[PDB]
Formats: sequence, C-alpha cells, structure tokens
Amino acid sequence: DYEIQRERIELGRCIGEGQFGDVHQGIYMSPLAVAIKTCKNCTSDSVREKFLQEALTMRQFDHPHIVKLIGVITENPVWIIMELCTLGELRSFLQVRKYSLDLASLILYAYQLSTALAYLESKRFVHRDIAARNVLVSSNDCVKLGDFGLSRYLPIKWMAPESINFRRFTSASDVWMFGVCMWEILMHGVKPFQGVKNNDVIGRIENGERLPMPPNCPPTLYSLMTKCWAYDPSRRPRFTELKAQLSTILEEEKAQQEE
Ligand SMILES: CN(c1ncccc1CNc1nc(Nc2ccc3c(c2)CC(=O)N3)ncc1C(F)(F)F)S(C)(=O)=O
Repeated sequence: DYEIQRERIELGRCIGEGQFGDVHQGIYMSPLAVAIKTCKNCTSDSVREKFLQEALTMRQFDHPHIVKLIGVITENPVWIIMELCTLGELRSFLQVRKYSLDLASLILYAYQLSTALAYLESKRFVHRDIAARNVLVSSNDCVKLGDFGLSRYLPIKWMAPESINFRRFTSASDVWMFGVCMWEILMHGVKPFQGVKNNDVIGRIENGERLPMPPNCPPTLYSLMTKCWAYDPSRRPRFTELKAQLSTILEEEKAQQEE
C-alpha cells in the first residue's frame, strides 16, 4: 500500500513549481527527507487523475539513480510523496561549485545517469526529456534523474534531428539528448545554444556543426559526446555502450587524480 497518512508528513519550504502546483521538501515519519508534489486544482477529478498517474509512472521503476516514489495522499489536498535529493538541482549545484568540483566527479555524474538511462532502455521506456534541468543531487557523489512528470517540458536545443523533423522518439533520440546533458555537466550547468534562435539550431546541426568541447573536458569524453550526435540514429551508441565507455573514462580520471 502506497497510501500515506497525512499526519506523518511535515511540509517544509517550497523547492520549485510543478505543472500542477508547488513542490516542497519535508519530512516523513514512518512507523526520512521527502519531496512533496502538490496539486492546486485537484478538486477536479480529470486533473486529479493526470496528477496521480505521474505517481504510477514512477512506481514502475527501481534504480539507485532515479528518484523513488515513497507514496501518495489521495484526498484533498492531493499530494505525491517522493524521495528527496537533498542537495537540489544539478545545474545550480554545478554553477555554484564550478571551481571546486573535480573532473572525476563530473564524469561520475555522467556515468551514474548512463546507468539509469541504460536501465530505462532495458525497460523499453523512452524518456524524451533528458536535460541537466531534470537531474538532481542526493549528495556530492550521487546524481539522480528527477520526477518524470516534473521533467515534462519543445526543447529544440536538446532534441535529436529526427525528433524535431518527424517527431521520432526512440532510445536513440534519448542518446542524442544525453550527449547534450553530458555537455551541460562538463560546462558546469550552462545551457546549450545560448544566444541562438531555436530555428537556427536545426540548420547548424544539418551543416555539421556540434556543441564545442567544454574547457578542460577530456577529448575522449568529448569524442563520446560527438558520437551521441551522429545524425543517423542507427549510428549512435547504445546507453549500455556509453556506460562501459564512461566507466573507463571515469577510472582514467580517478587515476590521474591519484585515487
Ligand atoms: C528539477 N525538478 C523539479 N521540477 C519542478 C519542481 C521541482 C523539482 C525538483 N524535484 C525534486 N527535488 C528534489 N530535491 C531538491 C530540489 C530542489 C531544491 C532542494 C531539493 C533544496 C533546495 O533549496 N532546492 N528532490 C526530489 C524531487 C522530485 F523530483 F522527487 F520531486 S525535477 C523535474 O523533479 O528534477
């Protein structure tokens, strides 16, 4: 049973705004730090059903680098109780720690995300919304994919060409996005294609242009990014291959950092 008695939740401060309402952090007293998605207008049942469907989606998954559903509260106000990633949003985390976070750590986050994404592919689940904005930090040695409902955006600057042109969404278009997500992490939480109109993004990609090597990014890691950005989706690596390749790059950097 995933139904939670409300008296066991103490609601804390607001940590962001969802499609349905504010998200709070708080504490769960079970017989635990949590996030609480709330729902402004769940007095209506059409809204309520959509909201609560987002819980069932997260219930399907069990991975150390995807946020866990703890439970739900299904009378008004209707809440979904999720695992809290204490340290918050990745982009902010990365910006604030731009000059204090080692490269091995940045690569670690890439690797961890790739294990979750390889896991989702093996569940035959296409995500569509892989971006640093949708990653969260549990601690400084652990990132996780955020809530999938909260992740829902068109994010042209992240999307694969075939997604843009023909609305093709496959694990291979997810790979393209993850490449952009990796670029973002190594760029310390800078968005891709800033100062570029969404429309010119497509033409540039067609012209052969890709996002540039982030400063201090290992060329091996950047190369791996550019393979995610093969125009032909069949020619991109599988998430399981990125996982293996990211492990070797992680271990190489750890050895360079003498650890
Ligand atoms: C960025 N995301 C959000 N989009 C919209 C509203 C809220 C969130 C954040 N959601 C979460 N956030 C956290 N941790 C967290 C965050 C933000 C701060 C803090 C903690 C402390 C703080 O100051 N800000 N832990 C769990 C969750 C979750 F997904 F399980 F519900 S996403 C799409 O869920 O990745």
